[PDB]
Amino acid sequence: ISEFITNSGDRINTVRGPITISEAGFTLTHEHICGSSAGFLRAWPEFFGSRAALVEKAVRGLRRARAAGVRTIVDVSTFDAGRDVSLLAEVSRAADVHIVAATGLWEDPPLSMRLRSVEELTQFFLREIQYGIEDTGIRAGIIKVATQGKATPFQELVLRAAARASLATGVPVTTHTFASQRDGEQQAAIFESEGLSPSRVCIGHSDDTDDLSYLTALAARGYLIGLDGIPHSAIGLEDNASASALLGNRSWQTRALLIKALIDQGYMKQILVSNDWLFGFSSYVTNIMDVMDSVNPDGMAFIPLRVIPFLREKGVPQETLAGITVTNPARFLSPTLRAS
Amino acid sequence: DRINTVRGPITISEAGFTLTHEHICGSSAGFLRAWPEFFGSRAALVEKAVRGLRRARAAGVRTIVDVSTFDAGRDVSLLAEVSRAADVHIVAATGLWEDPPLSMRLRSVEELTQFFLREIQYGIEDTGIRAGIIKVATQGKATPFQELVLRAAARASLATGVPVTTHTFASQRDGEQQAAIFESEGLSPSRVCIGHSDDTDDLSYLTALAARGYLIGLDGIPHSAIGLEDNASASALLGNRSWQTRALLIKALIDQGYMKQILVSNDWLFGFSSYVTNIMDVMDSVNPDGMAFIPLRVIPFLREKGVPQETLAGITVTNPARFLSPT
Ligand SMILES: C[C@H]1O[C@H](C)CC(O)(O)O1
Ligand SMILES: C[C@H]1O[C@H](C)CC(O)(O)O1
Ligand SMILES: [Zn+2]
Ligand SMILES: [Zn+2]
Ligand SMILES: [Zn+2]
Ligand SMILES: [Zn+2]
Repeated sequence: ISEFITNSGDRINTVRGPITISEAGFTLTHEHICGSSAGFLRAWPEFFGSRAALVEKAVRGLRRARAAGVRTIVDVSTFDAGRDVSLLAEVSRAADVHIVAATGLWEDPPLSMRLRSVEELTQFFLREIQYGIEDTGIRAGIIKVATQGKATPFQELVLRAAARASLATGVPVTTHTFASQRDGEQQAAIFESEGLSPSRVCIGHSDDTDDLSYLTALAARGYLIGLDGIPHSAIGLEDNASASALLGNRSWQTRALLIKALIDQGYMKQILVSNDWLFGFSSYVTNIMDVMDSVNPDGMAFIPLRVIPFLREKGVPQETLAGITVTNPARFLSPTLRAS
Repeated sequence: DRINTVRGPITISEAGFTLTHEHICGSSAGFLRAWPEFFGSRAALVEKAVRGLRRARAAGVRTIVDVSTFDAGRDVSLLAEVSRAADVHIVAATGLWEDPPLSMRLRSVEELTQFFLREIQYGIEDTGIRAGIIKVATQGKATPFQELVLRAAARASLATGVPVTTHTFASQRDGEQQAAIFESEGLSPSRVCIGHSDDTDDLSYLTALAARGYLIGLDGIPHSAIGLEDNASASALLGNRSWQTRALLIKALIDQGYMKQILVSNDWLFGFSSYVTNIMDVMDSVNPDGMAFIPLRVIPFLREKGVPQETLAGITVTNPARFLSPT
């Protein structure tokens, strides 16, 4: 009964305020409006044409995803990935797509973050969840962390601060990995040493690897498996070294068949799916957004328009795919009880 | 005849006593807006900076050059607020310092030139405030990216006439490589201040650069961890050379004939998030005068050493005006 009720119930924080779990609907759990650096969009909007051009591009892309069935995206851009929650709020209002914002730290923390203690980082993550991001009053609904191989000492502090902020607030944790180095195993160990439940943790970029034994072992432990870069592929771009390095030479079909593989092995309840798409991208080579748009014009609509029909004709039931894209994110994003 | 400040253009005569290398807040891009509680609050940081700049004003300072770049967390709206409430002119900087994020590190020399030009010719962010100086940095031999920054800085200077000021590891003679790259872009040494030059005792390094026409930034005079020997992080940052040793380098360059090429400053801050947490309190504990240290302590020290008042006025008024005036 309660799956049909939207006018009441517990709530998820978005850039427009709280929404009921029922209102979240079809949710992409790992996306970006703009992948940049702190302060960069405000200091150099002409890099993106203009701020107005970036807004219009993102609103059009979100409307395309909405027409394909998407109702919510989780923008997992952190402070150091150039998250501008005022941009997120504007595009969310114009496109009528819910956007959950993130705290945490990604791969490019400045000195003012890298010098901080685990206790200090915990306070910063709590600030963005409990008080608001900058002076906007927009509260983060997820904590994003990253490793690229064995964690640096600072990344260990970030992982522990994320776990502590998660336990204190009930909001979940989502991660960036070098999946080929099995990063999720060390991340899980650090999280478990802090007492975090695996059901509150998504191990991301997990479709970057073909090692099913690594994925199934984490899923068996209760971790959520983020198969979040399905359209990332440089097939056809083999002469472009920067695009090939970023997007890989594995096909979207290969990535999508990892979804089916985990389903077939009984782990559908542990899967989250996304595009890891962007509408602007300044933290890499200059032409990269144009290159990416050239091989995936559907943008964030790729999951509903391409991956769902592909898996359905492979025999995955529609209700299973709805469970992965609607119910699984709702359980993940719903805040659990705070500790104590 | 005009210099851009955070309150708009001023004439050269209005700059007066100028501190050429200072910071309202040494931070990181976006950090002051995302975590103002690190500084107590934004309001507390404003009040502290206004109290400190008012003290420097009472000691005779009329202008400071805030050489915080984008990646040092420059917030020009903060600079404007503090400048207005302390009635001290503040010149803002473009360029890049020692902590550029990916969105900067991945850019070409052409792209960096466009960004520096934007901040000088159009404005910083959406504020309309235009930079009056370009700040660059090396820490020993330049990285490939720092070479691009130095070249883009030279190109932006040649297009606008605003000068270039540098951060160096003086002990590794970085001013020589900076000079070489600047001259390979056709930049005139008289448009360049080689900063942190008081961090070294090698007078022959400094006089050779000045004999080539460079301005010499003796800009960290109160930086000293004397008395803080049990503090490893403060000692590493501030050094164990005394302020008197640094100040006597001013006299030495005057005595060697370079008074017209010396720029003096404190390299002080009112907030500081890019190092260890307690560093601002530690620094305030040994230099409560803050930015007033140059006028209150260094000027009388040099006067009693025999430096004429006209020479000290030339260093603190004439040289910054000549340096900051766009060519
Ligand atoms: C900023 C964004 O760009 C990449 C495509 C992937 C990421 O998720 O690591 O972050
Ligand atoms: C004092 C110390 O922090 C400042 C932000 C910059 C510096 O490089 O001048 O050194
Ligand atoms: Zn990532
Ligand atoms: Zn991502
Ligand atoms: Zn410096
Ligand atoms: Zn400085």
